[PDB]
Amino acid sequence: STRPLTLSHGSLEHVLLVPTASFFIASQLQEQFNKILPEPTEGFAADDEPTTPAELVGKFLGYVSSLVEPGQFDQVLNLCLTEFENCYLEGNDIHALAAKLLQENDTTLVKTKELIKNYITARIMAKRPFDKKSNSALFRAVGEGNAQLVAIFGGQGNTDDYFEELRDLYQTYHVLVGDLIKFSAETLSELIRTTLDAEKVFTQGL
Repeated sequence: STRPLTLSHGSLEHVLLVPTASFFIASQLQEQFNKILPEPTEGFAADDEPTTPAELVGKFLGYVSSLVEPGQFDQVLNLCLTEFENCYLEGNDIHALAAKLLQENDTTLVKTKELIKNYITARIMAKRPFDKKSNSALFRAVGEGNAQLVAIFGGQGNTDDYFEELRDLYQTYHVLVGDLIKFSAETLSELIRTTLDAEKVFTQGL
């Protein structure tokens, strides 16, 4: 027993087979989701505006995840996340789907990043961590000895605006690297405090 709940923004649409038990919750969530969503434009150029059904389902996932606290919307979050995985991931990873959207479809980089953020955020709010060993081709090749992997870490001079990379990491992968970023800032502040004259070097703090 399921029912089709249609969530859409202009021409793009996607229908969810929600169980009748929580369809009412899902429907009020759809209502509020559209109450927050901006109006369709011609071509989907505005920011915070989906361009593909994948992007819209991702944004719905992000909104529902923002509502769930680590529980009433947890089941609907799990259901729509499962629908997204079944339909758009094709048993592939979120970044593969993102690259496909960027290349084939008329998707921009910020829309790709926020779609990825919404998917991962939904995964961690739905009690669905990435604790399963990924079957990525490169690492399967490494495991069977076909490929050899060397990590190289960059340094200075690569870019004049390295901080936007840290920023985009903190936004796109907030729930993932949030502990790392908070820890790094904590020990950096502690080192500044315990260093003799570090504050002089850090005029605007750290």
